[PDB]
Amino acid sequence: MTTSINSVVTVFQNVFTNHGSTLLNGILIATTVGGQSLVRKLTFSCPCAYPLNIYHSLVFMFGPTAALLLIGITVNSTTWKLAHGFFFRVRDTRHSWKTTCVSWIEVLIQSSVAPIAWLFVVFLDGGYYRCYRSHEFCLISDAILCKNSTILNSYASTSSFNKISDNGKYCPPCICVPNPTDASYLEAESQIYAWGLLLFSGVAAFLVITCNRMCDKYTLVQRQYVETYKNVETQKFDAVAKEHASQLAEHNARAFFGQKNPLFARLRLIAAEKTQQTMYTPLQLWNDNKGYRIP
Amino acid sequence: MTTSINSVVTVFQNVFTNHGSTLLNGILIATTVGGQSLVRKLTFSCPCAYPLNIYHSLVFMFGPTAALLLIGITVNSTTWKLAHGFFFRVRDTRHSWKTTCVSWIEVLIQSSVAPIAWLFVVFLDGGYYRCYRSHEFCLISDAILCKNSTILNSYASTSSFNKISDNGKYCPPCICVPNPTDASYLEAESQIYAWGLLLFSGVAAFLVITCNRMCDKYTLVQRQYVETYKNVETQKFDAVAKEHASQLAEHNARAFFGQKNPLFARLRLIAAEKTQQTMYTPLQLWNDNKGYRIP
Amino acid sequence: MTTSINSVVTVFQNVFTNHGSTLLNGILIATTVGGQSLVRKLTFSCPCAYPLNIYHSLVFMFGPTAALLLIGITVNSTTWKLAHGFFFRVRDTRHSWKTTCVSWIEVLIQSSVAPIAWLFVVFLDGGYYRCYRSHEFCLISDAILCKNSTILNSYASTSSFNKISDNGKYCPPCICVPNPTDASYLEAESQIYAWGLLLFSGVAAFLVITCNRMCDKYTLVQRQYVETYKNVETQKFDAVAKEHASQLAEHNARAFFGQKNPLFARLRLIAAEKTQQTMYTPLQLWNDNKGYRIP
Amino acid sequence: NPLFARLRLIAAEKTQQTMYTPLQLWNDNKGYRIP
Repeated sequence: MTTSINSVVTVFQNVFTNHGSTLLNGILIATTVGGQSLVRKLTFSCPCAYPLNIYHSLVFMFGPTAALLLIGITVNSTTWKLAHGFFFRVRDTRHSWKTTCVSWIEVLIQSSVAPIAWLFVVFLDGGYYRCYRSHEFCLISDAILCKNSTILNSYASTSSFNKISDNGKYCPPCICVPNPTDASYLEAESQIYAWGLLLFSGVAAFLVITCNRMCDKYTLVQRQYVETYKNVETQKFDAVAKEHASQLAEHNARAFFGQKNPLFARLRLIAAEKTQQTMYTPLQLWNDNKGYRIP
Repeated sequence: MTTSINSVVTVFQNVFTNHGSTLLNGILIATTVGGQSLVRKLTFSCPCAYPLNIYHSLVFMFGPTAALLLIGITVNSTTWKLAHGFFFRVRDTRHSWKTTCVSWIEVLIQSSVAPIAWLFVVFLDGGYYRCYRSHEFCLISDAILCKNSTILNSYASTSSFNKISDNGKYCPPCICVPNPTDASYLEAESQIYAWGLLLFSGVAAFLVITCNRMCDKYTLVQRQYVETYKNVETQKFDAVAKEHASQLAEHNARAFFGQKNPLFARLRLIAAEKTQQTMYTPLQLWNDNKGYRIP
Repeated sequence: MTTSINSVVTVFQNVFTNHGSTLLNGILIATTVGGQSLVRKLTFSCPCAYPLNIYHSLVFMFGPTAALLLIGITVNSTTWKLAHGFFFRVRDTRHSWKTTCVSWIEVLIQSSVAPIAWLFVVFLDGGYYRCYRSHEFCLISDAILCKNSTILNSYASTSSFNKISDNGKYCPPCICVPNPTDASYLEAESQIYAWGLLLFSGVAAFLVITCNRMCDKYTLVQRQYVETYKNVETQKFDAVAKEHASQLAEHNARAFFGQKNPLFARLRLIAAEKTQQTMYTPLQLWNDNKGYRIP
Repeated sequence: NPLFARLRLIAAEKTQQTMYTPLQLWNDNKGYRIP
């Protein structure tokens, strides 16, 4: 199933080079799927225990989701433009409660793209979901008794049998390997939960990013121009900041080997803005407010 | 069947580099078919259950169709030019009810190219359709009884046989693997449904895109010039918007390190227009209406 | 498990080329993981002794952590800017007690990135943690008696058996290889401790580097400009120092084959500074204080 | 450019400050604080 999902990686590399909502993290998601298909070639360590099988399945599922959710927050620039130095903002430059929640849900969804994709990848594998209800099916309270004292584990594996003892309640190696009828049943149960999660996330994400492209105040040419102007001023401003710091570092380095902007400007110079005026991306709005009235 | 359909992918790469209706998504469709032939090299997980086999077949068929239909909507530009910010259009700039349905059916067909192609690819495989009426043939109500309690599954697989028990009503492994006579019969049943769907879609699509190239008001040289002018102004306008935002970001970045267009224009600047006048693609029609009378 | 974690190395090479806190050591960490996956292909020497198994496991875990912690200190520049020549600083140029602890915790966390990653890599292997409680499970006080005199080791391996003698308290080869039920149990115990450590470190590191990006005085554009100015003056100052020493070495080399700056400046020229004034990175603050008043 | 800028942009000035020729003095007073 590795080369199949790698071909799917090439397909959605073509997708994340075509379009989407944004594309700041489309490089990393396809590399995660294309590398962790080959990880899933060597997985399901899948212990033979009552609590540790649920732990090794539940942690291994809902752990990298939280990890990639945290990475999708922290790498995403806009949340830092919301909350880089939230304590020491000069007052009334932090903007609102309603708009900051819209930006918060924006960065949450742009973050949560990648963990939903990873969850769909592993649920789409016949993997750690069989390692979950392979436990939860096996009637395992006698293996609680078997692991109260490991002498019972030894004499349940060796003296009494394992699959001949499939009558009552079971001790371990049903856990690490089930019946292949049960294994295939629960494997495709994982496949249908995988596609149900993917289709639910796709429909809900389509509906949300449509309802924030259909309730958008600006319209499609005006929105493409605001996005082009945003994407050019947050590069041209950085190029001018770099050459300004480079000249003032040139002169201050020459200043040493020849011996022998208030917070209001640096805070109106920061986005997560209102889009209610003809000017926007509040470098413009600061510039209209204070000096240098027009360019 | 993988390299065969990959050769078909190369053939229809030549086709989608020759002609068609449009070619904005012809790159991705051939990559989907050429990668998911190799996906179909490793498929039919195909569970041994009464409801889950129909679920794992029906979801796996009609799920990626809806997913690629949603992708074919959202990637396609024209529907956003219909409905990017449909709430906050300045009134009477949204145009009609009849013309917007023509554009809606246009983006629906240009979307639905790729799911019909994917449906034909998987039906053309002997795949998840055998995984559908392999269930629906097998007389499976005794497997409902077998999966009311999995002890009956165990003693139907082990104690009683599976293919020696082909007399009455069946319990699982008929489901996961049928008789090869039945399998080949139902496989080519899937092949003839595949080609029936493809030929029906091809005839209907030919008839529709002919009846919207034969009921077209403009004629073939005038239509090729309107398409060339559209395809050059929605690139030249973006180049001028980029260099305009670049100059006004240059000057506004220099404006900060030296301290120490109403909605009517941005809405008549948007397509999904009437083609009833000598001017068209309503940047021209706006320009004829308001200032800068001729170029 | 080698190529899997090498694919993870490629993924987090993409991560450490995207973003983070800093990236001065992101080259070396991925090379450590990608090379020591292939080291872990040939590991668990794992002796058959009572004290030496715990020693060979505990030293091999908590040794390279201390080694990479020491390397992460010494390679990191900022701690030397705190304490290169701490004895012979001219007095009141060493700054405070509170701020130097903030820089100390900064260099401790930037150091401790790599040992936590290495600890997670080896705990994520089924490795030297099975080589720890494979000892601690095996009831080994009879192997203390067996290694009080190695004649008992010889007659415990040869005359009496090893796995037939799994009744009471055990002598060696249980240690070097346990029961595979126990081995897989304790292996996935190591996996869940691995992910628990990784998730705890990730949540705590996110919370700390957020609480020192949310309690930051400057804000995100001002902080990016201070970081750009810092990253350009500690290169432009070095280029001017190099060409100044090159001219004064040119002239002093010509000065020999033609025969036949107090400590205050060199100490205010050093960082780990206060960020309380409009000027910062105290080359600027020195320059404002003493001569060459402005550039 | 209001009349205040076009009037502090005009000489016959005081020479009492470190800046002079009152384009400089206007520039120090109002925006564009230093060159």
